[PDB]
Amino acid sequence: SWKRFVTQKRMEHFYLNFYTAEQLVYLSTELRKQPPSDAALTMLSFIKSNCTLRDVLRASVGCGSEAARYRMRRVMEELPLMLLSEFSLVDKLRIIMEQSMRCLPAFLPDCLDLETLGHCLAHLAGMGGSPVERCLPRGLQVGQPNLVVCGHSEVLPAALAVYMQTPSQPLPTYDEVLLCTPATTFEEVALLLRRCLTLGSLGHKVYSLLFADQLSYEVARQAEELFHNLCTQQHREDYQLVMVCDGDWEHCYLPSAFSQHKVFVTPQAPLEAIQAYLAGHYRVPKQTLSAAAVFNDRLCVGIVASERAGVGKSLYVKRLHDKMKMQLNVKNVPLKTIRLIDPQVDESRVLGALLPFLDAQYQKVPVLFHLDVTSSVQTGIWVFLFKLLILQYLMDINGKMWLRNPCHLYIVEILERRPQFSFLDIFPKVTCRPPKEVIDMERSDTEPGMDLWEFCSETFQRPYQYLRRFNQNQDLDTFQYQEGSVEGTPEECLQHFLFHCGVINPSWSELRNFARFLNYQLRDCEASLFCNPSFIGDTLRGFKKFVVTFMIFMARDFATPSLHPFSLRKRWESEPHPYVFFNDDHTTMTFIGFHLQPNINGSVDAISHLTGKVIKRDVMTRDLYQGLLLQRVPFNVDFDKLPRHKKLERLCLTLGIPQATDPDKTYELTTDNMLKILAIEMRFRCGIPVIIMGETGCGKTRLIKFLSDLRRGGTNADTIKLVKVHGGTTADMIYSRVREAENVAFANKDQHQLDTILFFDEANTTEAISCIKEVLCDHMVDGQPLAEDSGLHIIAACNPYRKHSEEMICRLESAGLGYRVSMEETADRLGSIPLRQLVYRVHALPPSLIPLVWDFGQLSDVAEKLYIQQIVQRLVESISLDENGTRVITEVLCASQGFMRKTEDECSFVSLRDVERCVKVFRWFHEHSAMLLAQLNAFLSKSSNHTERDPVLWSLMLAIGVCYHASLEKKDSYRKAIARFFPKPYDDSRLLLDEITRAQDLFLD
Ligand SMILES: Nc1ncnc2c1ncn2[C@@H]1O[C@H](COP(=O)(O)OP(=O)(O)OP(=O)(O)O)[C@@H](O)[C@H]1O
Ligand SMILES: [Mg+2]
Repeated sequence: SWKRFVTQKRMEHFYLNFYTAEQLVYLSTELRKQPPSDAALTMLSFIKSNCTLRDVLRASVGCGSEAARYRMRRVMEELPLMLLSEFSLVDKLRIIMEQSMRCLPAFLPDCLDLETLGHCLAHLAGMGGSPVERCLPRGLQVGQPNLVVCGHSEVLPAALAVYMQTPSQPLPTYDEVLLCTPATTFEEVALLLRRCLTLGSLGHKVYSLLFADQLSYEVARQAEELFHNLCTQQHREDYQLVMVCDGDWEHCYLPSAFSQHKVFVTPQAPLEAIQAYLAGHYRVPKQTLSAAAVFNDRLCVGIVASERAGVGKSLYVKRLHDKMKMQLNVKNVPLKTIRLIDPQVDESRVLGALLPFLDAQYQKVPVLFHLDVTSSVQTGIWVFLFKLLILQYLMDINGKMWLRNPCHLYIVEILERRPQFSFLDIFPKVTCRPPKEVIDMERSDTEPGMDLWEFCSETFQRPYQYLRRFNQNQDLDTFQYQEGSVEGTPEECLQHFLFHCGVINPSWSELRNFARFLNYQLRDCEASLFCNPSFIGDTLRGFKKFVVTFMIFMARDFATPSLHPFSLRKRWESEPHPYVFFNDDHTTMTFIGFHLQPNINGSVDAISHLTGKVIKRDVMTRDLYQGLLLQRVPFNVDFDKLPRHKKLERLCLTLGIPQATDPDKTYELTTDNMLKILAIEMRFRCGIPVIIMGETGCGKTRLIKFLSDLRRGGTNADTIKLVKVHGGTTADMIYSRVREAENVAFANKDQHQLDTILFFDEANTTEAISCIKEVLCDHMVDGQPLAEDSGLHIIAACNPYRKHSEEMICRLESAGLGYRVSMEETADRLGSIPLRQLVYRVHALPPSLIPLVWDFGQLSDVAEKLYIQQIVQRLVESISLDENGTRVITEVLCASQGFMRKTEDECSFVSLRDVERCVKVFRWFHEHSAMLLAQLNAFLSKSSNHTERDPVLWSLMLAIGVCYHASLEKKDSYRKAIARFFPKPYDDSRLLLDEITRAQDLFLD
């Protein structure tokens, strides 16, 4: 009965169709209040723009007819008699229901009935401006349900064309247009159709139902039925309706039910026409104080896009914010940054992040909403931007609504997702171009170039001055960069950096990192004596020139990309690592990764410490080499042959650590480990993010822990937070861990003067890798800037992008009854590759990280054997087994790992964790070796010698049977390969198999 009542009241009052059941309840409970919630006022603004309490009041007069109040009085008088006239609870309940449907305000005095609400809404509408008079384009018959079919790429602009016929009229909203989706409910479509057909309106408006093919079967059927019913009853005969669908889905329910109404003249408009339309409808009057006053013809909506990453979108938004703070002459201008991370845009989260700004203090104050559409977002962008920028609205299932205010400036930072034209082209677009294009093409705020705050910054100036005096072969000995000084032009700086960057078409991020490295190095130089007219005299000549020529190479190592559908790796060992540091003491200089050798040419060259091959030549002159030798600078050192404590001292010196305490005597401080530690520390110092790619077990966690402990010096303090990222990891979790790490770093820095390290293990195993990109590159958390001067350092670990062998893939597809889904129907995939065919379940890397990722290196057989020996010795320390047993275990486990590595058709992943697991199994069997062997002898005696068994070898055989044997299908080959390392008579595969089988039989017995 109440559903029929609401349908009748909607047919009676037209504006009740602007809102749903819950929204109507909210308005009923809120309109009577004083003042109504800002949310309700916004919801009403979709009828009477800029609705205020005064307007709601002026509309509230005339609604309370004393006829309705007379109904209220007679109800409040009769209801008790009607109740006592009945005795059955059900009868009283029915009477109460009926009397509430007749007069609700009697029961609920703090609420408005549907009649009063409809009247108030109609009054508000009349209190508004002139109505909207839209005329359908040609090919669409007024009074008929014009069905337009087209391509997805044209579904949105087509609708737009329908509303450009009358461009003078304002842009539509949810009242007219509805972007259908599979989750769209019948209520929204019903309200749309009722608004289209029901009578009571004050103008002629078009009503569009876009992507109708996406509506569910039930919803489409209900919409058709409701449309027919509305057509039967009293309605609008000149109703302008459009129904757009995807030609690829013209076979669904709704496009079919109106197939007879299909239209062949699909509306279309030139991109320039749409541009002018949207621009004129976004332009803010000079009198309306808006954030748009500083954006491209006073436009309230903008797009900052780029073909690639690291080009200046967020920087453009920041400079805009600064321009607004400086121009509008207001003390504060909010800047709300919204990061979209979900692959499918979640409009609910954006609406929640926006709601706080519905307050009245913001409805007339400039604001800058910075919507960042990350690379993770794949579907839902066009619909979202159409809803928020053209339809200027957002909504949720609850009922809350958000309206786009012209006083606010919406800026979308999106990477071009490359029809005749792209969607984003319709909006006012600012295309940020990289340096190469910036120097080739070139002022125009639509095509920005090289910022001035950066060009005038030390980071870009000191390297620039040095390189400028370098290419001109000027005397760098006397030159000294003056703080704040500025020279040259952005063009020369760009040219020099591109010449020395080591990259063909770099981004602004790569160039910034190169500049930061060079600047940090040259500054740590100038702070020393070697490059000073005093403390030496003229002993060191060309020192600055050598420093530059070598730091360019160091930066080629620290900045050039290491990654190049799934092809992403170059390697770590294939590249040298010539590192030169200026120690914090300002007295010593550390050299590592290369050896300086003179030659016949009276020059000096850098050669690999391992191969002796030349890395680069003419790095310096023989005179400078001899001078630095006189200065006792370490050259051609072999850190591998040094003592442990000497290595620790040199390392803590380079890192500026004064103490030299070894926190872990087991960690081998080979040259490569120290080089990696120094790379991380340099990236921390110069400000470059640290994103490391390495297999599990390559030694990254251990290295990071060692570095943290070493910088600790023993001081008890949680200076490291190791967050293990998994598929279930979310953005909020990452932000929370980052904030916790920030607080901890503040505490540690103000107590012990230490630096905290937040490490992300397996970062690329979640869809929230964009949050990590923000924490590292953007230096922000959920839109909030990370507090500098916190001593916090972030590290990210990304697993490799590998694919199982075709043989292993076929073996898995053939397991059991095979995968329930096919490799074609799988929704989980990294583009075209199903995630189930990758070794590591990883997700695409944000483009801004790929140039930063580098390889930690694959564990060499030597390191594998050393770690295995360490594990077996740690075991011996408890089980107390002889040396022969240790040797046998080490050999058998190394051989097992080698076999599983060779067997790329059965195993594509090998790590030390499997070794630890096999050791744990061996220990378990050893502890139970006595009882197990006794029961085994008993079980063998029952069913039929003794053949005494060594508990160690027996346990090891069972452990190999559990870990490797069982999983394998080539068990015979594995046994043949592994028995060689077994003592006698256990060097026979058949004996391994027999012992495994006997243990299994015992267990099953
Ligand atoms: N003229 C410039 N344009 C852009 N960036 C510059 C410029 N000069 C220096 N930089 C540095 O380059 C970096 C550019 O980062 P930016 O915020 O533009 O990335 P982005 O455009 O958001 O890319 P993505 O959205 O893919 O991360 C900044 O950290 C900035 O310090
Ligand atoms: Mg950005």
